[PDB]
Amino acid sequence: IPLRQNIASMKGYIPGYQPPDIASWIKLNTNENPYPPSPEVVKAILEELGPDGAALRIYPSASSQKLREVAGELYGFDPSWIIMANGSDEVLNNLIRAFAAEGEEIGYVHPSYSYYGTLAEVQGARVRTFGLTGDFRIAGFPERYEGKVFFLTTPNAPLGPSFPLEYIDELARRCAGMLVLDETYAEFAESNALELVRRHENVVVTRTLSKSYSLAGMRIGLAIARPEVIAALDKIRDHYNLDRLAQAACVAALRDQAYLSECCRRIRETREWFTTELRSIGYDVIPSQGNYLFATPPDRDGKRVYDGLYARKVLVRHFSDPLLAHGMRISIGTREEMEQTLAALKEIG
Amino acid sequence: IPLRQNIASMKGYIPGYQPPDIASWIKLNTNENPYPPSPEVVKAILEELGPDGAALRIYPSASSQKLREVAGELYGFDPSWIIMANGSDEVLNNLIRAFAAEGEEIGYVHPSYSYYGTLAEVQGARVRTFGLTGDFRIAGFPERYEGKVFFLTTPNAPLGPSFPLEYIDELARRCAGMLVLDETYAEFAESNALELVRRHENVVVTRTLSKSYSLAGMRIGLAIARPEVIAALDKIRDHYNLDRLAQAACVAALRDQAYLSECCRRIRETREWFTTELRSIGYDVIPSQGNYLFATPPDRDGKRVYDGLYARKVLVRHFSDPLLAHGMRISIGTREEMEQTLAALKEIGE
Ligand SMILES: [Mg+2]
Repeated sequence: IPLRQNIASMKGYIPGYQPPDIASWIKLNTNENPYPPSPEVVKAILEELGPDGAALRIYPSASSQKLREVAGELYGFDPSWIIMANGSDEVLNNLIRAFAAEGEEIGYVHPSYSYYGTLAEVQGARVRTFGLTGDFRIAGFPERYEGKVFFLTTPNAPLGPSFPLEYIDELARRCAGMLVLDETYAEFAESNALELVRRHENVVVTRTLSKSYSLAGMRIGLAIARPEVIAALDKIRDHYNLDRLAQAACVAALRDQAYLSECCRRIRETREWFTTELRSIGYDVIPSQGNYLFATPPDRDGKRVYDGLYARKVLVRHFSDPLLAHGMRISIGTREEMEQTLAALKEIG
Repeated sequence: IPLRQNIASMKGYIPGYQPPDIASWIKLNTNENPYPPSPEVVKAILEELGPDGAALRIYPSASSQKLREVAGELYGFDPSWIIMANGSDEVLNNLIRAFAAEGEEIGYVHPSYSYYGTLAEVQGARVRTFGLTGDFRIAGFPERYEGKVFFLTTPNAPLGPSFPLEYIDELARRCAGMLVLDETYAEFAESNALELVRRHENVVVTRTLSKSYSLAGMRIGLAIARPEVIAALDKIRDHYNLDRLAQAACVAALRDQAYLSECCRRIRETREWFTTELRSIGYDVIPSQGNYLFATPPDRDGKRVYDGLYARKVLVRHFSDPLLAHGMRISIGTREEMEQTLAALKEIGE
């Protein structure tokens, strides 16, 4: 039978290419953490699983309230300002379902997370994108944006820069609707915008454990917003959105801030070292606040270099988007992996 | 807060009541399996996790293709006719998003899974429910149902009976939109309706490992439908909807059919024994094809019995709905737990 027209017409999300066999590869294409999650996460999962996995026959916590209390203490927010999710894509999706009816508009920055658009298409919401200027400010933003939701990836991926808090504050005041600050990479930056959730009423911040907590293999994320917004999101989400092992992992991960800090320290160290090394062989590198770098070879032939890396079993991300085709987004792996990647880049020339 | 009107006005799903500390309780309120999952599942999870959880830093299989291949071999369907999900609620939700635009209608049986309505409310779809007749057929069903999606829980929960394949076939032919056969409890039944996915084009079957495979704490579900339907559902779901441990568990669970069969056999045996014992003390028990029973005491005071069980640390499910208030839905636990429950029921009856 007939699907909704928009569902029939839309094209599914197109991820970056990745070969099925990646065992013998240095994988730097999806911004995954180079280090394992906290040893406390492993213990927590094993302890929840038990000797025969009997605990898995019982439904998990629908509320994930214990996760909200731990997250609440970490960020300094009452638990009613927090909601857990099976990865942050879930909250992005539900924010659209909560605020944008079919036909209404949502917006975001080009380039950023193209999936914001895919989610809009499923809802039937219209999409409007805005580009960035040389000094990384939104170009052509109206006096007042009337879209129902605006998604700002901050720090911005794939480019890397963060937006000054005062500038995001301005954007919040100019948005008639909701401003969603996607802070997927904020743990790698020198600052974040959590304070804006308190300063305004239309600001929402999303976080995920996929990048900074080395749990991309698990789907754990959250959103921080005014209680009224969280209340609406709680009615929309599936009553059971996080399994028992994910809940055990989440609490352990958030509690081990020492490990998180050490991992982020090491990644930032490698990021800055690699930035200088790339520039030493003629590459243009955008200063980054995330766990990746957008680099452009001297000849601006990003695909040529991507092919050279692929031939050497090094996988990075290359965008066909004309705006980004000149370079590539390289995730920051272990220092050893980046030394090998640099060696390959030198051979490629 | 500028919320869509339907979102602002809707009431969030209201689950059955359950106390925080029930470690010393006999829990029979959410149809959870009384037995642990397959030992192969525990092994699979341990292997994927590894000694340091290093594998968890890498994203899972976005496609879950391996799971579809295993499920395909189990059910006799090409993998293109299958889609995996983080619990079947996810596929129920996406079926609504795929076929019912705001303002359009979806329907289901009263009583069944009220969450079908909650999901419809989020979408902004209208909801129409139909009651059942004495012979377990849908009362007042139109000659042709025009709703975009009709959800049929089969076996039906909370009542228990499965709808005969022949009758579901009739419903498929009478539905102008999609007919979704929620087979959450089919592994406990004598038969199922998988064949209808092949016979018709508008039929979809959902399954979950939450009840029959003892993995309610690791929500893994799936849907079987024509490739074109699966294709649409694949564009709607999040690219990463199942974690690495869940993918490991799913393959192991589906492959251990011996364990599944044994668990289902033990549950069916306890179910039938308990059914007989309840009738012997005056209860009316609807013949069930699931892992639960809808039982009504001789005095038709289900809430009194529920309260009596609660006082004795036995938790079942009681519905305030006038149609179901006289009885209760009792999940099937271990034989020992049901003997204790029977003893409690006899005392409450006296
Ligand atoms: Mg006594």
